[PDB]
Amino acid sequence: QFAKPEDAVKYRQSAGTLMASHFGRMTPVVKGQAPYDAAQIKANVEVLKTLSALPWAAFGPGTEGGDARPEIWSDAASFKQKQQAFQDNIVKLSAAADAGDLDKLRAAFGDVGASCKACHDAYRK
Amino acid sequence: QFAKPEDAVKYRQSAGTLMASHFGRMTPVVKGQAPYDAAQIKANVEVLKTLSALPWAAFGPGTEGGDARPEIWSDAASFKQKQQAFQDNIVKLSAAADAGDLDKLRAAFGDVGASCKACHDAYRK
Ligand code: HEC
Ligand code: HEC
Repeated sequence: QFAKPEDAVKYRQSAGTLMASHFGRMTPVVKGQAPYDAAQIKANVEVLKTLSALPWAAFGPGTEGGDARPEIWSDAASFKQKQQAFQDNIVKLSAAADAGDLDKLRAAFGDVGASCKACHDAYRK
Repeated sequence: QFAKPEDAVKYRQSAGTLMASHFGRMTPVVKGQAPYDAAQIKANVEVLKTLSALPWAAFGPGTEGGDARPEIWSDAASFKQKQQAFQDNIVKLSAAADAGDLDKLRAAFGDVGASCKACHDAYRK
């Protein structure tokens, strides 16, 4: 859906921006510094679920650029393993939120966050 | 969820970027220049549905900036009318996609597009 590689870069960076907001806004809840309203967090994680699937299709043919490392395209299976496992971790976060289980949310949140970081450490300049 | 007004601006502009991609990538389908696969478009409009609800909460207290016109905050009800009617138009687009009805999709797409433009013309610098 991108007329130029620059358009893919703009897309995936905006997806990243929105994920960071929907993920990071829960830090105070996970830490107990903000109250836990199970319904609020269930809805937010649903947003995060939708966004979490979006970046990967914007690293398609010829879309090199931004702060993507070139290792993304030449090691297609290792990068894929990492996005698929990130979204696994997102399913687990969905399950905790949908259950209204804060303990479970805290653990699942940390796993998601570790997955984000692991991919950036390998694949983001 | 924004530590500074700049963070709200970054959020709403990235929401706008992703909406433009999920909306605009259907132009060739609506025009018949790309094939119509009802399942593909149903899924895409579901993404667009989720994104379409996101910008409005990022025009909150003290979040003035970017290319938002100041008229957004002082006329809170007229701006609200416009986002609520845009999302009405999104419901109609969802209905057409969910029905797998291309004629209906074409009409609903044009209505959405008109709603985008109407709000930008009034409220975007
Ligand atoms: C690989 C499987 C990734 C996972 C998992 C996550 N991110 Fe990511 N991110 C990735 C890359 C390769 C890039 C660079 C894209 C480019 O072309 O520049 C990014 C970028 C971001 C950004 C910065 C966007 C910007 O302002 O330019 C953010 C804020 C970001 N990523 C956030 C983020 C979060 C919160 C994630 C887990 C919930 C996450 N990413 C996962 C690769 C990958
Ligand atoms: C008011 C009810 C709006 C509707 C409906 C839509 N948009 Fe919007 N848009 C609006 C404002 C006030 C702004 C400026 C925000 C800022 O602080 O700068 C925007 C911005 C955009 C952008 C540009 C983002 C950027 O690169 O800075 C885009 C691409 C955009 N809007 C797209 C878009 C589309 C495709 C819409 C309908 C599907 C749509 N907007 C609706 C206000 C409103």
